[PDB]
Amino acid sequence: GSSGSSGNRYGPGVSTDDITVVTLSDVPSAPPQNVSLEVVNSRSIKVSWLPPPSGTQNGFITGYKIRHRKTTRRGEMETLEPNNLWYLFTGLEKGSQYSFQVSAMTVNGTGPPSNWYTAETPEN
Repeated sequence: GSSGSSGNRYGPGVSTDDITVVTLSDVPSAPPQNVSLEVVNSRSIKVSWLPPPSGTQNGFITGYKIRHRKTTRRGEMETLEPNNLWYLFTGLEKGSQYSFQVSAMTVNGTGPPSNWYTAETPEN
């Protein structure tokens, strides 16, 4: 700490300021509940589920997203049913494996999915 310094010569210095995304979202911050699987028949399966708690979801749940997967080359399929909180998939095969997933949907958009629950059909 003393008085003794010598300024330096001129120097360059870039400058810029871009705009960042500051949009607000009303999407949920938690997966659905009561997400289980139950094989009714060899080529039939009923998937049930329920909406999130009255604390995470902001918008009044409008519907739900459903995505099933098949044990074969890429070729999934998305589907949603606002009617009820259950979807029965019929037309599957035997000794196969299928997976599903439920996602809460709000007035804003689709919420985060839950664990990938898998289910196998009864050989007989």
